[PDB]
Amino acid sequence: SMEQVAMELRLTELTRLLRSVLDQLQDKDPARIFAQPVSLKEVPDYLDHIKHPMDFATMRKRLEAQGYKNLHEFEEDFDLIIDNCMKYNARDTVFYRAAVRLRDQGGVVLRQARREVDSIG
Repeated sequence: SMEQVAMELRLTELTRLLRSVLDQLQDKDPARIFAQPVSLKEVPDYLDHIKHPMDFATMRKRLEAQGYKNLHEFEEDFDLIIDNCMKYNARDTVFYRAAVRLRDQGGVVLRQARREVDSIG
């Protein structure tokens, strides 16, 4: 149907906007602490602690399958990255501190992304 195609074009356009959001968020992690999933070879107990692991590569795979239907879904995944790190790691670690910084810096990017998604429909 033409309606199905128009909906598909909206999803494609959201995907393009989310890709730019994702790149901007990931620049706020220059140490690449959150680039890849936590290794279960190197942290074998990780899943006893963290029930829903997340990282920027896993988000990028979802994104390219047009797997985010809306900004809310994308933000949920970004929040997992931060929230998981702040539970597993103590306050006085480079990991926790990197999460705090990513959160604070990402807020700015997410604030405007929300206005753009609302604005462009």
